[PDB]
Amino acid sequence: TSNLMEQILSSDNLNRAYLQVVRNKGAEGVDGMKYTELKEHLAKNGETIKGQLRTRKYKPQPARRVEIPKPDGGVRNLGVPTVTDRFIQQAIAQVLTPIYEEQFHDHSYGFRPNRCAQQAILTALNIMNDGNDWIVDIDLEKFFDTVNHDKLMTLIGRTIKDGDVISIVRKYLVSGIMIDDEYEDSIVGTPQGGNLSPLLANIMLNELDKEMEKRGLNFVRYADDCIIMVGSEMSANRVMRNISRFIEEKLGLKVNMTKSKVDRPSGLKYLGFGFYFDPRAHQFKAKPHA
Amino acid sequence: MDTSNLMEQILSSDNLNRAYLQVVRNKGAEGVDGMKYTELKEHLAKNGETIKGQLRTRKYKPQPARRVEIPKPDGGVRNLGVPTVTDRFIQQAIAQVLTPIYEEQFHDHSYGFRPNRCAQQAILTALNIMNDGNDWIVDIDLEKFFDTVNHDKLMTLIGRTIKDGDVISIVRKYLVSGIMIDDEYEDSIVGTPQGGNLSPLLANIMLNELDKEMEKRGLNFVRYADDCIIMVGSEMSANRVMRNISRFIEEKLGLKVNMTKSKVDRPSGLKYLGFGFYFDPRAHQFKAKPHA
Ligand SMILES: [K+]
Ligand SMILES: [K+]
Repeated sequence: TSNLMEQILSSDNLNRAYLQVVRNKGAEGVDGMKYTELKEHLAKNGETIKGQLRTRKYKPQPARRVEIPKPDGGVRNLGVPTVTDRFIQQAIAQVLTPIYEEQFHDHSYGFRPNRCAQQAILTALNIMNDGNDWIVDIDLEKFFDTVNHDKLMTLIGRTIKDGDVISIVRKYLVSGIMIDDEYEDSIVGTPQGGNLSPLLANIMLNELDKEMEKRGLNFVRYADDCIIMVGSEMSANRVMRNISRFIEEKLGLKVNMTKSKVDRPSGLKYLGFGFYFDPRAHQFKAKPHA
Repeated sequence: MDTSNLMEQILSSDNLNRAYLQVVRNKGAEGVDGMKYTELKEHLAKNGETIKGQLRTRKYKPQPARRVEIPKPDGGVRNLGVPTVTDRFIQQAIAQVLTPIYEEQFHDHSYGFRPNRCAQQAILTALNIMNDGNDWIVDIDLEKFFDTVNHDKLMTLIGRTIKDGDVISIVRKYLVSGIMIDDEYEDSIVGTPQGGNLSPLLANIMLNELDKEMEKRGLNFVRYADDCIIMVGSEMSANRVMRNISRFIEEKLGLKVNMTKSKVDRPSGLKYLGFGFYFDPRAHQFKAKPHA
């Protein structure tokens, strides 16, 4: 992974990145450029953009902060990169994703190819129905509002040795990329925050998956939303204290001690799903909660 | 592969053990014999050797499926056929050797009751096809697969791949026992189906013929069990696809199309796998969410 930049900037990879970003649709960035204007924009400035990326002279535009009304009356915050930056981010992620997919845990389902929130629900249900119905529900503060940039780029540097890639990735951190949490409202759609930041979140949170796997804990995780499932409150209280302490001391993330809870499946809301026990089928099941 | 001696793999100690563990893990309602899933191990300890002897000699008689009416989240009832836990155990043992065979034949846009696949994946694939411009929905509605499928036609199709006569025999008998598709997924419910783990595979085998025909015609589609939607770019193209595919489904597959509920529609009027659809003008894309 010494010279990944030319792979990212290859004719095939950029052509695939353009087509994918056009298919993604999504709202506009601060420049107001819609997805239909990207082809003409790249036909005129594409080579200039490639040259700036090669020399670390490309200036990413700041993400546009938008407020999207939620179906429960509330509002959610979203940062929308320009369609040019979403194009570049997709080009970077097309190269970084195959590298990091072999590292990732099978119970991580957020923003990964061929994975979705419904799989996380069914996997959690199978674990609950095995007798692990004491839920350690650790609530984390927003990942990109709390993650340390230098700590995140250092961890990425353990796998990615191309300095030019490290540079452009860091510049996108400061641009304000974040995690589109539309999935929490049970809405199925294409995320609008670009295709780089969720991978960056999975890289850091993969450290939590590895720690939980070493401790033999059963879990599922979707982006920064994880639940751990154990067989008793005794083990649930111990896991709650050990994992939260690991998240803050080793990962540098922030645990919301007010929203975090030890619970049973009946009172659990996860990824927009509610859980209930079916006495006819003799099993816990899930469905979208109101 | 060589499918002439599959019954030996079905009745092997490891396959039956994995089948027993999976069925106990699935739990589910009881069959006509009233035997609970916690009573299977004792039952197999006593009669397991006899059962496999009967299965080896085509002398095992499956019990009929227990017909149950399940109330739905809001409104009417739901018909469900529950095999006995013993028959669920044998069906799982059969499916464990047949599923890897047919997984090599199945279309990538078939998502019902398949390993590492779920309804949300069908929704997202459909959304991507709609957002590419194919937002005219051919919403063909099929009568219940196992209420209309011809048993001879289905077994003849299975025999094209499976050459083991003992497997063909026990699978046909399970068709007669009344296995069917647990359509709990239509209510957006995520959970373990109760209709056994053999009938969904058998329905996918027959409907795989529909997938190959649609792929041959260059049609964009997603399918979940017997619930399929086809997406085209115009209404005139939607009417011709509706007439051609419905005729193919009935004349070439022997299944029955409900002409009343089938319709050519737009995404906003589509209810599919418990999801409704709508266009987001700020994101410039169709999206989906659980309908009321
Ligand atoms: K959580
Ligand atoms: K349909």
